[PDB]
Amino acid sequence: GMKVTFLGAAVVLIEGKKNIIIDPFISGNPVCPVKLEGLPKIDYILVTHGHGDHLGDAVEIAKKNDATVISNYEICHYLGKKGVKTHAMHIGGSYLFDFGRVKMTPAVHGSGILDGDSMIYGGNPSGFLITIEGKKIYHAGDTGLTREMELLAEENVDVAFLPIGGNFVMDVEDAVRAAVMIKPKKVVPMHYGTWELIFADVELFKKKVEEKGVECVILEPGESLEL
Amino acid sequence: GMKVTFLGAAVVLIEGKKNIIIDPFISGNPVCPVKLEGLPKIDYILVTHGHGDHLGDAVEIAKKNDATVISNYEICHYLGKKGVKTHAMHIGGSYLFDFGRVKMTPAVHGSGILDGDSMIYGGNPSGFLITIEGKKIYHAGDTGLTREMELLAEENVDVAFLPIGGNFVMDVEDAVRAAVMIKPKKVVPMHYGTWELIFADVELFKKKVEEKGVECVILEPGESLEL
Amino acid sequence: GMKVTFLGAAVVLIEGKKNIIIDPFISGNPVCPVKLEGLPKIDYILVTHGHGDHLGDAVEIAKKNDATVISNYEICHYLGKKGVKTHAMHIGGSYLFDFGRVKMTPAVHGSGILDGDSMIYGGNPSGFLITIEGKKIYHAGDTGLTREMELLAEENVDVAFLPIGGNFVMDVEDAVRAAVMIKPKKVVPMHYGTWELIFADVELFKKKVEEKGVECVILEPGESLEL
Ligand code: NI
Ligand code: NI
Ligand code: NI
Repeated sequence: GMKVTFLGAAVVLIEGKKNIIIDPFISGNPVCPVKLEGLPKIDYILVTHGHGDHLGDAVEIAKKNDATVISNYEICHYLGKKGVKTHAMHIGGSYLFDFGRVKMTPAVHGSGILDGDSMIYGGNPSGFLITIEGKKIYHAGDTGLTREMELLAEENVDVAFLPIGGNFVMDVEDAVRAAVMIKPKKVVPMHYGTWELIFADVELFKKKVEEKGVECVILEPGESLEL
Repeated sequence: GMKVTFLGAAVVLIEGKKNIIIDPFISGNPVCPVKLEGLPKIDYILVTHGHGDHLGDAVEIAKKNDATVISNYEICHYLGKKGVKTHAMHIGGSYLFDFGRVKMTPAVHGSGILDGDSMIYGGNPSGFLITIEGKKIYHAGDTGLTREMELLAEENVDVAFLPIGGNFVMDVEDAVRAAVMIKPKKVVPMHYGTWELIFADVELFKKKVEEKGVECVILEPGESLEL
Repeated sequence: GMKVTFLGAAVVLIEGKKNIIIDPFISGNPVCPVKLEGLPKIDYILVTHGHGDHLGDAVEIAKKNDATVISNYEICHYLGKKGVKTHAMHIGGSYLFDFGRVKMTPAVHGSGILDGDSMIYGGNPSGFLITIEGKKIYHAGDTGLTREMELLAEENVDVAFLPIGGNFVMDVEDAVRAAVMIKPKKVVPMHYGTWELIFADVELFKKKVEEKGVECVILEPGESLEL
């Protein structure tokens, strides 16, 4: 019975046999309810793409916990030069870890790593399909709407984390279209405005996505759900 | 009223409440009939990807007109260090501007920025779906045929600008397939071979696309249409 | 007549009226049974993406043979500064060469070029659809499962080279799904171990993909087929 906690932006913590965290943007994230010290022991870190507000505090968390970062080849190379342990993958690749299976999914987004004022190439953006104890979590990462999401329909995803922020990522309308393509058991909106207050827009997502027959669990940063 | 002018390569000028230009490759472009001075006042510049013949004169046009560049995060970061004002987006993201709505669409291509003799990462390539006064223009940018184009069918696009040059982008055969996926009211071919040695190709496209029930409006560089 | 030889990793040699090699990872490749000296005269070199185990010995082979490298714009720019002849293309673009037609196909993968310990942007990853004397060969490059593969069904591919290694690329299950999307007459697994074992993966692929009516030819590094 694992515990899945949303911590603002696109940060998702998964506590089970091991502890996994996705896109750990904690320090400098005004919507995140915890500090780095408030996180438990971290075994694995999943990074969807290179942008600063997803790559986040991965280096500091990896070193302090002796955790392995799971990401694409280019991101793992960049992190390797910082003395971070990594398990490289790429888009559409899967691997069976001790805790369960992780698969990188396609996404439509940039993956530039900002280092100083230089833009370093961090591969292509992704999502993650994670299979733990027969339960499937889909974290879309930063992405626009893409027909590749229809590949996840046969997976029967238990929970789908989709961005609804707009501008940099799907808005409410497209996120509803993604939710219908994927058809998960539940959908959690995230990255809703990249803002502290979104109540109007996130409720509009819940209303519209449930009209299409997909249950929406709104999790405020800090809140959890069980699987 | 709204005037849309094709200026060769992938250059598209849209004149209405505000003036916006897409992929402004003007100086250096031997098929572009106007110089930089022949352009009106520009409010916004849209860049689909980092390649020189699309990024073009964005820096100079922006500085002279105090215009804002709309492109992906990585391209806007590059332009920001040149002292250019930007509004960053990414693939599948939309935003409502004063003149209308802009949405970045997926493309299958590259997006390298050539700065001197170094290849800087300019994110992933895109197109643009612009909504102005209930009228929709689709500019595909440089792209190959992709199933993501089928997402635009429900938009009921009025004018679609598709490249047909081949080698770097779609050819005539594939561009006809894209038109049928998108089902726009009108389709304008662009980015065709330079030096005007390809009037046989554009006519073949017009013939082939209209056999599939899509009106084709051929525009020589300098010509326009209304919306 | 045509002799198509698989040389381990994703190395494919095509011998006809001209000699073409794809992703020439020879010298550092432990599974490749030949050395550079063991190759015949090479006329063209095709590179799917920038990763070292595919870009391989392209520079050295091109200079010795005075061969031309066909790849995306960013990869050809990188090779152009090494004094290598190139024909740049991009995703979805095709060109008719003397030996036949080459077309770049979409892929879901990174294309980072490692130069020293610096990651250079090498465009987006691709595959190649090659038409020689009315026969079609699809080399998927490194890629996950993508809905773009459905576009190749109408091509009626004679031989498809798909990766089945997992982790960095599609595993056996996903590779079967790709074969059903593409519907080639024959399919050849590659990039599997590439270590001799696991061999049971390759046998499982053969069994499963032939249940879907697609002939599977298992080529050991060194083995060939006529086309
Ligand atoms: Ni992002
Ligand atoms: Ni281009
Ligand atoms: Ni690779």
